[PDB]
Amino acid sequence: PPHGELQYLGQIQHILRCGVRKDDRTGTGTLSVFGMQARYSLRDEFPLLTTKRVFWKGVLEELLWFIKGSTNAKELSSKGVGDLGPVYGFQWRHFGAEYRDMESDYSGQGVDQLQRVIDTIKTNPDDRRIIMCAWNPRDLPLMALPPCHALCQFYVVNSELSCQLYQRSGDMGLGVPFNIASYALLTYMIAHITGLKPGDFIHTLGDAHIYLNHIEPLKIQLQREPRPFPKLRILRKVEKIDDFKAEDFQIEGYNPHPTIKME
Amino acid sequence: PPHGELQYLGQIQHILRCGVRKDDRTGTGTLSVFGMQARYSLRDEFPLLTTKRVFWKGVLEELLWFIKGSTNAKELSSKGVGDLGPVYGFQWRHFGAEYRDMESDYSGQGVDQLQRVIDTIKTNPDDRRIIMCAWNPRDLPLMALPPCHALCQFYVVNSELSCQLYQRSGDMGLGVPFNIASYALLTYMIAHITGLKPGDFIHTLGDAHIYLNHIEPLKIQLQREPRPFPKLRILRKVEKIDDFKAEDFQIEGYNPHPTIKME
Repeated sequence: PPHGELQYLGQIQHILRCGVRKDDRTGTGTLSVFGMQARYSLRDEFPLLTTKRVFWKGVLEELLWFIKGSTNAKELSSKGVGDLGPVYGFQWRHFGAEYRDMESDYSGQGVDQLQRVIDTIKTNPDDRRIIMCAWNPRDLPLMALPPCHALCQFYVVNSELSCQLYQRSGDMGLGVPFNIASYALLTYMIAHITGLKPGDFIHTLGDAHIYLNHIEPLKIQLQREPRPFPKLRILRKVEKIDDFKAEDFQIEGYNPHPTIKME
Repeated sequence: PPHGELQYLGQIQHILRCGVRKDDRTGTGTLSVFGMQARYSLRDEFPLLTTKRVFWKGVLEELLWFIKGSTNAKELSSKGVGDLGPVYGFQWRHFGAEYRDMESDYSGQGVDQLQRVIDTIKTNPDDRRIIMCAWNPRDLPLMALPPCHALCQFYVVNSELSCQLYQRSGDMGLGVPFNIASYALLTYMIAHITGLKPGDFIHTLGDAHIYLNHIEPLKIQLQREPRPFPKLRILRKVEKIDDFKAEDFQIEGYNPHPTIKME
């Protein structure tokens, strides 16, 4: 079967050829297509794109930072990759709780969406509601009951854990490759602690767009041939999602094309 | 280009051939595939499936019922197609409001997601947050901040309004054809009141499944060749979403194959 990365490259090509001009929130232009989806297998391989070197270090370190529930930018930068407000970390572990400061103790406050997902998987794997949501902090004060930016739906069958990420919008050049790796990793972690094997990672987008200044660099990435995806190994038996450490993970066989800078 | 309905038929075929056995909430079995998407054009045509006669009357009447905000089953059945609790209608127009009884006056109570969508479209068409959500009433008392069942994201570009429906799960045999028509109609209505032309309707699914007792009837539907989609006409200029009446709509050129009963 065809290499998974061909879906991404195909989507980039489609946007360049059929995308419509549309400005973002800051009046910056993009080429846009509404409604996209791709499926990346997680069975014996990890979807870390190869037509450009993906910043794996930033992916892994940022995810661990989210899982910590931290809202302190210093804790992330300290890792080489500062109150940020109610960001993903806080929303994932203390959903619904009122935000104070990055030092406040939110134990038992709000809903722990993440642990709930893990709890639901081990208490009722057939459940159709294993869903986790995240908002753009910016939208919270904007209106009553603002819509989420993204949602993760997990699915279990035949001892395999799959995940579908639906994002309101997707920055195809910069954000997508990074997020494919990010959520594929989250699925690997959750599958590990729940004794399941990773299945598929489905990435679905609303406004899939390419920023004008990324067009030239993307046209070049498209000339590159994907190399077999690497493998992600967890060289340690972990029991709680909170116990994972960067050292517990090891990417193997990652042979990417040169780094590509996107403005 | 290929008839749009071929996506649905193709998805049915894929589930029958690759779907995995999985039980629903009641222990009833299904053939399931996680992660699906299809795109139906709404430009000069309406996606009312033809490989089986779809219950258009029920679609149109149910949608008008939702838009009314009604929670009285009698109001719908009276149309030939009774407190139901906080169902879609109530959630769409009084989102967040505490439910009492189908007679209570909820004016100004809760968030009117529907009108907000319409308001956002006419005040900022580029917005990436034109989202509306709905929950299964059943999940509300179940836990704090339960996940939604479905969400509608609208998108505007070049004077065309598109909509993407993401559903936690999809009953491929019974619910999907009906819902494709339902949300395609909603997009037509919203586009009409906002002076935009209908663009695309994107249907995305989490657990896309076929109930065991529908397999045989679906295998037969698959032997049928789709006929050109009909057209939906709005023979009246309407200004508010609440003013639409069943008579305002007229399906033309609908030449479907015989009705197919699904248990």
